[PDB]
Amino acid sequence: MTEYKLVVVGADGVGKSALTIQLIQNHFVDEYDPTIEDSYRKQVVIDGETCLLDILDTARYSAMRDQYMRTGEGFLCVFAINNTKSFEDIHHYREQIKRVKDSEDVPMVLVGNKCDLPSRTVDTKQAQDLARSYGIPFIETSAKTRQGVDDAFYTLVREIRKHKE
Ligand SMILES: Nc1nc2c(ncn2[C@@H]2O[C@H](COP(=O)(O)OP(=O)(O)O)[C@@H](O)[C@H]2O)c(=O)[nH]1
Ligand SMILES: [Mg+2]
Repeated sequence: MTEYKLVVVGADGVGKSALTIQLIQNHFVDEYDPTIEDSYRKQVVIDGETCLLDILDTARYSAMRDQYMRTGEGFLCVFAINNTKSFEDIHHYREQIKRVKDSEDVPMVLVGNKCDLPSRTVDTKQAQDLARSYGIPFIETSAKTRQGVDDAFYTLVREIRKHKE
């Protein structure tokens, strides 16, 4: 039973918790304490392959945190489409991941969340441009409506598979 270790990173309030819960528990969480960091596991079938997702929802001493940075195989870098600052913060996250992994080639997906909202300040092109700049996928999601939620997580799994060959 093959296991994939994922880490969800990004600025506070982007929807890291909501996304993880939406994937795992299949519901939208209205309020989840921002200070809580925890791991969640689920057995899933991705592209005909049954596997175990092991995801850390970051809030940012914890040995669990340390282990996931060390052993985690792929990172969701999350911003919100209505939060310019959060998009601006993305590069910070990437540099942290690069350092921890000691590698330019770490499996990652840029996720633009809250795309159910009209109040959009980060346009598709901007995020695609950044994604292409890093050579990673960009995926637009809504935790509230489930739009692209499995896609974001499954894409990252596919990024990991590439790295493993
Ligand atoms: N409209 C909308 N609200 C969202 C979405 N994702 C999260 N939220 C809300 O944004 C707030 C912060 O989300 P949370 O998951 O706690 O973000 P975190 O701090 O990054 O873990 C909460 O009020 C969530 O219900 C989404 O896709 N659409
Ligand atoms: Mg949270």
